[PDB]
Amino acid sequence: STAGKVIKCKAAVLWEEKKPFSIEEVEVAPPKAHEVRIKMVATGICRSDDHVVSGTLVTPLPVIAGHEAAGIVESIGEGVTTVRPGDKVIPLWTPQCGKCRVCKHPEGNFCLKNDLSMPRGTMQDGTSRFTCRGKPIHHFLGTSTFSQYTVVDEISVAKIDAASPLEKVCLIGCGFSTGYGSAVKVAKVTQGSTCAVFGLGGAGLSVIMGCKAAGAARIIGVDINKDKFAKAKEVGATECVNPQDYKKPIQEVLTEMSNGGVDFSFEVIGRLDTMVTALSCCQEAYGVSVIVGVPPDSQNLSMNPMLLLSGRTWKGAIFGGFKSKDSVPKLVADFMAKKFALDPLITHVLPFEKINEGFDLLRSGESIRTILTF
Amino acid sequence: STAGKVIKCKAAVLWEEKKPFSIEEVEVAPPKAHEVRIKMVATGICRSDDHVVSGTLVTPLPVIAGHEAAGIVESIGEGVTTVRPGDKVIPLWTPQCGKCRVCKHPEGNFCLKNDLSMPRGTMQDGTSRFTCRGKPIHHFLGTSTFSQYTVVDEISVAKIDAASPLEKVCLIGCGFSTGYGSAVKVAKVTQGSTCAVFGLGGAGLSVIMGCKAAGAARIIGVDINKDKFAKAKEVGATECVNPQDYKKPIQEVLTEMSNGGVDFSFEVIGRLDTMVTALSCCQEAYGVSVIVGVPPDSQNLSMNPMLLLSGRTWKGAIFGGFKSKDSVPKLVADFMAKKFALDPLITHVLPFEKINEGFDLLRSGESIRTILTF
Ligand SMILES: NC(=O)c1ccc[n+]([C@@H]2O[C@H](COP(=O)([O-])OP(=O)(O)OC[C@H]3O[C@@H](n4cnc5c(N)ncnc54)[C@H](O)[C@@H]3O)[C@@H](O)[C@H]2O)c1
Ligand SMILES: NC(=O)c1ccc[n+]([C@@H]2O[C@H](COP(=O)([O-])OP(=O)(O)OC[C@H]3O[C@@H](n4cnc5c(N)ncnc54)[C@H](O)[C@@H]3O)[C@@H](O)[C@H]2O)c1
Ligand SMILES: [Zn+2]
Ligand SMILES: [Zn+2]
Ligand SMILES: [Zn+2]
Ligand SMILES: [Zn+2]
Repeated sequence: STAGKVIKCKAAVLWEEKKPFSIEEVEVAPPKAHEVRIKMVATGICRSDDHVVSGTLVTPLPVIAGHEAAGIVESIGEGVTTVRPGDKVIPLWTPQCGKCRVCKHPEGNFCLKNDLSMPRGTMQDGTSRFTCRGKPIHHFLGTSTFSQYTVVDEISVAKIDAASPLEKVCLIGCGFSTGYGSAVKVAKVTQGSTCAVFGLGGAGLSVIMGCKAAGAARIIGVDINKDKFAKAKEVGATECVNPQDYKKPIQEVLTEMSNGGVDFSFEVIGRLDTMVTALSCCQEAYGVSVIVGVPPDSQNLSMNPMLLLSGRTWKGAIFGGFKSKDSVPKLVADFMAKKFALDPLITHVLPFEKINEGFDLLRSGESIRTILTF
Repeated sequence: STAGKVIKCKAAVLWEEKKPFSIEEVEVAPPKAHEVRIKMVATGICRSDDHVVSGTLVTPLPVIAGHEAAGIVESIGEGVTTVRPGDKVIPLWTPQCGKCRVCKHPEGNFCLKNDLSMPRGTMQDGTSRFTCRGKPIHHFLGTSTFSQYTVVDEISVAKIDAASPLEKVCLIGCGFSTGYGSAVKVAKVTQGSTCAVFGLGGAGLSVIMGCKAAGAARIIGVDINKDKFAKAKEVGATECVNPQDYKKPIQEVLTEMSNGGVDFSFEVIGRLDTMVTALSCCQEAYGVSVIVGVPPDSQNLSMNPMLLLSGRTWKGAIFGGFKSKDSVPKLVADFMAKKFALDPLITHVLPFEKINEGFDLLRSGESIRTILTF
């Protein structure tokens, strides 16, 4: 039995930025009260994990990254009431403590117990459960899924369907739910509308999936990598444009295509310039632009306030506006019910050990989602 | 009489930027097809009229500014069906052609026939109806109310209650409807919410009126001129704070005051810094910030997109989001039904002749609204 004892296993540790992960042994302390130790089954490679490697998303190093995954509860600590050993679960990188101001608000989902705004790289109690080479290692967004085992606080774990295919539903841990929720929940795309989606990767395809579900008459995919267009069309994009093909700025191009601006635009890249462009391309009087992309650490964008004064609405969101713990199981349920598909997002599958190759696949632009199996 | 003939009358002409208005005689051509010549009865001095003088709001000079007003139709042109001579009317600086995508949109109001985005300073047909000393003078937002008589396009005029007190209802032409709608229509202030209003002048006090009407439990007024606090509280503010009384940034103070950020914030000054501050002080996960102020010409603001990514909604709005020709008559009716008050905004009432004195009362910080009677 491992319940109550330290577990040695392998994890992909990031020691320095812009360096390959180090698959080596780590010691995982047993779960304290209201914490859960999960045996990871599958984890997806989201761009945000690479953001950590690149310094785009700053969080304390050395760290065990990963935040989009699914596994099986190994053991629970004292007082845990929502999961039991043997349960299939999805780690919530955006917690749902249910007690804070945001959690009790009918709309807000960015729990104040989150570790995304001011990254500490610890458990809710300010400590770590990871030791490598005798050195304490940092957690990432309280999940740290790039490990055969991880310990998370109770508020950062959701029990899902016992019959859920973990190699697929892991995407509901981030990529899918983010893009999908951004369209249907945050921007609230309407029937007959024209949408523009900047960035046709895992999250952007999910946004297209969200707009299609919402009944958008037009969904224009925007990406500088034309190789991304086929997949986009496949999931709902009615047309795709590459900014590099035009002699004029894309927001102008898009404004002409939509005869005056789109109803809903989405920034799913993570650049300051595309954020402004996405805003500029939605109709000046009633257009809505939603930021999904993670910006470079601490950098400020420059924009003219008249873009807003005319009537535009600009907002951003975390995890697609989904109250994590309530939503994740409902989303897995719907997937089981064939309400939406995850297959189109999965382009590569690799064993955990091949984690480094997976990030090269992302970086080459060859992939959308590579799922890592433990 | 005057009908179908050229009328000679007094108007306040701004020949150059940063100059007092020149009260002289001008010639008002008769209305053309679908135009209306209106005899002005009362016009409110709005801060935007001063923006023109200061160059903050660029529009072709020389010109007859003025947009917040009420008058009586003197004669209508061939094809006018909405108003008739003797009708009490209110000119609309944001028209409602009723045929463009925006007017047809359930939530759009910034009509595509507007002259604010790219000021021409002409009638819808590209020409002027004003002549002064043999020289053609520009129109302002298609209204030009600083004249005893003016000619506006039918789409820029609304018929109002015949028993309307024109010297009060003229505020419905701008300041009041703007602030009121911003709060109840655009921001959509919820019952029991905490609001923060930056700028306590005529538009700001109206934002407060709307917030209170919307049920806001807490309404914090913010202004660097403490003299503005008495009236703000009179109209609804629960507390007022002067930024310069604090050693630390006001968004900090407001965040501490609202225990994490306010629900709704409003920028009603016209500064890039207070626009970012306003957004920053509303709760990060579900706060809504509305820009009401007109920023200085051609300047960009700088902000960190994380403010939005966390969940904040940032909007802006022209004329309080009200479809002009539809709402103005409705608002007047409600005023007549004692649904809201206009007297709190009226601090000075001067003759048209004293136009410059009123601008001086505004500039000095002494007035909220000065109504000029012709
Ligand atoms: N808010 C959240 O909760 C949240 C969640 C998931 C992902 N994200 C962020 O969204 C972004 C994308 O995630 P992904 O996994 O879908 O990424 P990805 O790398 O798979 O996709 C980014 C895409 O944008 C394209 N692109 C790059 N520069 C472009 C440009 N200048 N113009 C047009 N297209 C351009 C790339 O070719 C690529 O197809 C990342 O920044 C990620 O951190 C945010
Ligand atoms: N969007 C629209 O349709 C619309 C309509 C009407 C007015 N406006 C704009 O709203 C703004 C305000 O108009 P108003 O008529 O109420 O004018 P106003 O000048 O009477 O009110 C401005 C107030 O803000 C205060 N202020 C200035 N700097 C400040 C600072 N740094 N911090 C805090 N407070 C400060 C002033 O003391 C004053 O009370 C202007 O830019 C005006 O052009 C926009
Ligand atoms: Zn992610
Ligand atoms: Zn919470
Ligand atoms: Zn119109
Ligand atoms: Zn005004």
